[PDB]
Amino acid sequence: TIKVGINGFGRIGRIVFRAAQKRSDIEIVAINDLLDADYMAYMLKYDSTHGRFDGTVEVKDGHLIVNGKKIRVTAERDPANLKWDEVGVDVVAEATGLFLTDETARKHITAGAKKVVMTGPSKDNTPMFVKGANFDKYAGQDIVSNASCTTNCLAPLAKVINDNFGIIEGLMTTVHATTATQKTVDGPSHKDWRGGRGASQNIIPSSTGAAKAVGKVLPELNGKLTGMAFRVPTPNVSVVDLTVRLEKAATYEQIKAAVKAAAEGEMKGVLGYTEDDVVSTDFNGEVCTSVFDAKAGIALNDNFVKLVSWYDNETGYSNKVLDLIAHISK
Amino acid sequence: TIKVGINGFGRIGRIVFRAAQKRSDIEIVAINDLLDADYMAYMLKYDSTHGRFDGTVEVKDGHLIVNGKKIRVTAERDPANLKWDEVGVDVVAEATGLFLTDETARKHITAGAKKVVMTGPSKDNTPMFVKGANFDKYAGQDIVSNASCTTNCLAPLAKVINDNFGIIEGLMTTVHATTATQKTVDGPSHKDWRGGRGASQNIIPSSTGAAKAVGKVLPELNGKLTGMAFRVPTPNVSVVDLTVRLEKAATYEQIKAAVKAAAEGEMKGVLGYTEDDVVSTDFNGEVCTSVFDAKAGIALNDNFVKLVSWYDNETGYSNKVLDLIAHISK
Repeated sequence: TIKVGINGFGRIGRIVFRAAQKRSDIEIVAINDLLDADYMAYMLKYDSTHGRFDGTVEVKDGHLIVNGKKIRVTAERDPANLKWDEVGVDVVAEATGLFLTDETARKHITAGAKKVVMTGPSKDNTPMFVKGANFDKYAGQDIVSNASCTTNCLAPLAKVINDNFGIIEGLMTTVHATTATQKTVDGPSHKDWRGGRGASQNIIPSSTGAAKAVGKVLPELNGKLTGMAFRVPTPNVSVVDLTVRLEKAATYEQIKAAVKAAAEGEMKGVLGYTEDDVVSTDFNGEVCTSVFDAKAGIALNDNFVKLVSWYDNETGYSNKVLDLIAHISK
Repeated sequence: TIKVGINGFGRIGRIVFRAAQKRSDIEIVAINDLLDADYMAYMLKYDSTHGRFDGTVEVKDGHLIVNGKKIRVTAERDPANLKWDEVGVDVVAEATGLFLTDETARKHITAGAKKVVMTGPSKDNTPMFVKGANFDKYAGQDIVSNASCTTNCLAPLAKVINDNFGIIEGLMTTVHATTATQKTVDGPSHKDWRGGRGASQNIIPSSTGAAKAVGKVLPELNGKLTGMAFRVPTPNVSVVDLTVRLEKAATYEQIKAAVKAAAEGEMKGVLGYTEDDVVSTDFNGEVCTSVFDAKAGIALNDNFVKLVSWYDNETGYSNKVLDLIAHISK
C-alpha cells in the first residue's frame, strides 16, 4: 500500500481522505493543517454535503484514530518541517492550494517524501495528468498536478469527441457550484470582482482555465477550445456545456454511441454515460469525473453540437487524485 | 390612453401592472383572476423579488383603488363573460398562460375588447412580435403574442450579430432563474420529469423554444439556431450564453462596438450594453430585455464566439408586453 500524507484539510483534502478509505492500494498516514486534532475529527465526522463519515473516528493523544488506524496529525505553516519520512510517507497530496509550483512543493520531498501530487492546476511547468486523457504520458516525474475538477470533466469528453470525429473548434461554459472561495454575502475579492458577490443570490460569471488546460493535457487540441464559467447557488456538483464544431459529420446517435463505448471500455470509471432525466443532485457522490448526459445535449446538425457532462467537483476529482497517486506509484 | 385589462394575476400579470404604472400612454382599468380583491391587493403591496409597491393601494367594495384610479376586479373562468366593453378595455393582456391560441384568446374580442396580447409564446399560428426584432412587421392583427422572456433576450442580440457579420449557425444556452412552474421539493411534473425536481437544490437541464422561436421572429435565422436551458436556484434574472459561427470575420472589439451602437441607437431601451463586472442581482429591475455583458463573453477566433446577455425574465418582458400593447394600438 502506498503511504499518503495530506497537506491542507479543506474540502478536497477531506474528501480525498474519505474516498481513500475504500481503497486497499492506498493508506493515509498523516494530515497537516493549522487545525486542532479534535477539530479535524469534527470536520471529518460531519459533512453538510456528503453526510456523516461512514466509519469510526476518535482523538487520542492529540492524534486521530480513524477506522481503528492511527493518523499522525501535525500543523506546520511550512512544508519543509513535516518529517514525512518519520511517518513513512511515499506520496503527498498537496491540497492547500498554496504550493502549486516545483519550488514550493519540492519541500515535501526535501521534507522526507518521494512524490507530490498537487490537488490543483500547476502555477508553473509542473506536468498535469488527467485520467482518461493522458495518464499514459507519465514519465516518472516526482511532482505532478491532477488539474482541476472542470478539466477532469472536459478532458475525457474532449478526447472521445476529438478522437472519433475530430474537433475543429470548441467553446465551453461550466455551470459551476459554489466553492469555499466565494462569499456568503457581497464581500472582498481584489483579483476577481464578480467572484466576491453574494454566492447564494447570484449567477456569477467566472473564469476558468480548464479549456486551455485541456490543450496542455491533450496537445492536439491546443488552441482549439476555450471557455468560461457561471457560478450558481448550489453546494456541489457542476456541469460542462461543450459546444463544438466537428470535422467528421456525426449524427447525435453516433456521438451518443462513441461516448457510451468509451464509458464502457478504455475510459470506464472516468467517463460515465446516462440517458435518464437527471439533475445535479443525482450526481452528488459521483466517482466518474465526467458523466455524459445524452438527453440534455443538442445537435444543430452533424457538425455543430452541444454536449452536456456532469461531475461532482468534489468526489470525482478527489478520487482521481488518488488514482494519480497510485499511477505514479506503479 | 389605451385602456387595458389583465387576465391572470401571476408574476407577469402583477409586474406588467407595476411597470404599467409609470406609462402615461396606458391605463389598467380591470384585472381578472380567481382571487379576492383584498388578496390581489396583498400580492400587489408586497413582492419578495421587487419590493413593496411604490404607491397607494386599497380595497373598496371588492374592487381596487391603486394610486387613486379604481380598478375593476372580477373572477371569471371563461374569458367570454368578461364584459371588457363595460369597462372600456381596448387591449387585453392575456397572462393566464391558459389561452395561447386564437380560438381561446378570441374569446376576449367576443367579450368586448378590441385587441389581445398573449404574454407567452403562441400555441397555434398567432403572430409573435419581439421589440427590436420585428415590431415593424406588425400588420394590424388584433391577436398577437410577445414570445417568451428568453426570446426577448436572444432575438434582439442575434439580429445585431446577424445583421453585422451574419450568423452561419449558433447554439445557445440560458441559465434561467426559477419560475412558478417549478417545485420547492421533488414533486410531480408529468410532461417534464426533470422540471419536477426540487428547484432550490438543483441545476435542472430544461428545454426551451427560444432559439427556434427566434427563427420565426427573424426568419432569416430560421433553422440556424437552437439551444436549451439550465434552471438554477435563483428567484429572478436569467442570462443567455450564445455560441455562434460568423460569416464575416469580426474581432471581439468589433462585436462589442456593434452591440453598443445598437444599444445607443436603433435598439435603445431593448438592447443594453455594459463592460462592468456585473452579476445577476445587478439586473433585478432591468427594463432592457437584453443587456450585453462585454467582459463575460469570449472569442476563440474571429468567426467563433460565445456571447453573454442578461435579462430580468420578469421586469424586462413585462415592460415589452406593454410596449407591444402601445405598438399594436398606434
